[PDB]
Amino acid sequence: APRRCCLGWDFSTQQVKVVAVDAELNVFYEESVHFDRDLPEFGTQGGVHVHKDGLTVTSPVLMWVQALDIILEKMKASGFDFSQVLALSGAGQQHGSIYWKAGAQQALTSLSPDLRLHQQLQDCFSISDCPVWMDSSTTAQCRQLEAAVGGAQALSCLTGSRAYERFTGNQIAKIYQQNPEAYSHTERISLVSSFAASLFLGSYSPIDYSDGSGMNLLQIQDKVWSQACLGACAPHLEEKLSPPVPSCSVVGAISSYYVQRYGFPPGCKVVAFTGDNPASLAGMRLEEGDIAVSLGTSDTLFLWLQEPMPALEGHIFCNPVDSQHYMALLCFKNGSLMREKIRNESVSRSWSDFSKALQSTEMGNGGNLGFYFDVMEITPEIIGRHRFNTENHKVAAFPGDVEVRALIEGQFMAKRIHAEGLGYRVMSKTKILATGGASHNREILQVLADVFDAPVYVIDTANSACVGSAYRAFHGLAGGTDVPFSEVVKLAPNPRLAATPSPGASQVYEALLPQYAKLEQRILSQTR
Ligand SMILES: O=C(CO)[C@@H](O)[C@H](O)CO
Repeated sequence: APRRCCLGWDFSTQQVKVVAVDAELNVFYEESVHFDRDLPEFGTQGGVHVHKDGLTVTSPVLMWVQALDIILEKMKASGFDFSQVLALSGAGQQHGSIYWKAGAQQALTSLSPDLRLHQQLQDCFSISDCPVWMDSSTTAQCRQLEAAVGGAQALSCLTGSRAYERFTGNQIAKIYQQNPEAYSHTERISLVSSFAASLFLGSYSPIDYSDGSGMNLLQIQDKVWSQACLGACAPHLEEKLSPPVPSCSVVGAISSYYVQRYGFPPGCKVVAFTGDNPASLAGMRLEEGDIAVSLGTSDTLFLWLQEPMPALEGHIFCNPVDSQHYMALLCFKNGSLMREKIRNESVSRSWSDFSKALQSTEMGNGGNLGFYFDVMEITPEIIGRHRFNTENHKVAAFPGDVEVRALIEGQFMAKRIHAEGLGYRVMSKTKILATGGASHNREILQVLADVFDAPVYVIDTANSACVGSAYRAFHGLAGGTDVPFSEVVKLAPNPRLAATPSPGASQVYEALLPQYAKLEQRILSQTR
């Protein structure tokens, strides 16, 4: 059998990564270009420039273009067989934007295979330093956007999110306000995802519905740009964005540039690029009723949503593997640092003793409940440690083992309560995917399984955006919108079952979840 494959790209904050996935849906090749290490002339740290104000965070667009030259030439030098690539897709670090100068599409459509991309596109950008997801300098544009469309809730119902500083519309509004000459000289605005797709097409790619939802611009229901949001951000913005498309769209064939320079087959299809979190959702193969918990410095919840309920917290996006439905992200600032601090304070400085504390305590923790927010939390907006005993009295401390369970049960009950607030419901078919450092702890995943009353599976997500992108490319080849994504990726490696809810978990948490939710509201009302 000749080995056919799809490429899955990731234009990330710190690097450009690629995976090659074969027709049996196995990864057989991976490569990357690290920005600080491989393009040090740009002077980035973590792939970005943090500006003097401590809020403006950007990346040079030509660094991303040049990184693509380096990685393609690094693949060629390793003997990678580009003639086997049937299709490609990719992921882009979300929210980041690219501003193409007037006349740049002529340079894209007239690329010569004798030259590199960086050389040929060096004068194509009206903005050299692109805002990225880490930028937090647009608070005034956020408040202006919300006020213009009738408020924070009105903006979320419409776009799936209230105004967030990193969301593209607020960044576009600042560039227009502070550099109106460069904005007037911009013919096209892309996301990192659609910018990367444009490079492979040798023409402008549209923005997909899923990454297009991370801008405070797209009407997530109607799948059209909100005229009110467009007008409140910057003038003539719709023509600079172009109509958005379903994520499972063949946006074109690969440019002849890649055919002639690297030996891609002329029939290689470019499937629309999407955001890195939507691509990881595809990579993890979430379906209706499923949830993914990414445990790390920040804890991230990925939800499948048939019918969303946009809120002042979280982000609802159009679903990348099912354009009729949605997905959501909920981010928790107090993640792995709290779990480490509580371990070090309450048990021996090891994860084994943390697990023994969970093994030596009952489900429900005897009615002892805890909230652990040493840094200001996002979901919800609370700071401090708040402990309550079985009589709902506020207490100064717990015994060490009770503390460990109060943290872990509390953190997972909060994820369930906040997911449910966005319209998520546990179903009979529900599978929980857990990833990150803490997913290596069986006792922690047992609490997660017990709290949701659903089985927990463990998966490696180091390349989930790359892998999800290659799956999405295969879905485009296997029939696209005519076939379900889930049927295409049935052949992919299955995740390992790590825990199933204990008998009686349902009875314990059905009574305790509403009490935890009421205590959260009590702490919140004491803040205002
Ligand atoms: O801003 C977000 C999500 O809203 C980050 O996860 C970036 O997508 C990472 O590149």
